[PDB]
Amino acid sequence: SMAFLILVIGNLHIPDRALDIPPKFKKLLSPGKISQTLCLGNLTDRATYDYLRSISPDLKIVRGRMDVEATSLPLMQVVTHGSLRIGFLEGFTLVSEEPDVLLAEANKLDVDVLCWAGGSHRFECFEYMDKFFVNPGSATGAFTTDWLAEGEEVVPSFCLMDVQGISLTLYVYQLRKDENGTENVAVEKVTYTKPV
Repeated sequence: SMAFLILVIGNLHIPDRALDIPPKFKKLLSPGKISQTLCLGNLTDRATYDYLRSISPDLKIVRGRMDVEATSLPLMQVVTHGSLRIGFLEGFTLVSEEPDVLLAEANKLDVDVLCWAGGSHRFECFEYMDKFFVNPGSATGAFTTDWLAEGEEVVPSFCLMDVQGISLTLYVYQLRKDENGTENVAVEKVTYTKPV
């Protein structure tokens, strides 16, 4: 009955880009499932901070470029779970088509798993050079200033991670909108195992 999931969340941009975390996501982040929250920055306001604090007993936050009066937030953070070191930062200009730049940040923090909050607000993950890279997207679906494909809009998302030993299971939660305004939570699972 122990909480066992790590919430990875970021790029909320409340209130300047978005007003709220979607109610369908708040339902999923109810008390007692999440053991730790990694927040990758850009909250930005106090109400949003207080809400994230309420999700879990262990909130670890890094500073985003829009968290302007946030001197008490570190620019990077590293948590250890099982045999894995998990580092994170806002890293808003990091991109997966330049994976060596992400790798250099992972080697700098010296971690197995690197989470970053790329400014494109697209969820993605990939494995590279025996490491795992995770961008949770924007949990509010905040607009991006990056280049979107023609019919593309930002998809609200966050991730939950289950770490056991050298293995990490990642669940991504996306609020996908249909052509008719309807929407639904869509879940996908990804697995990473650190090579021996």
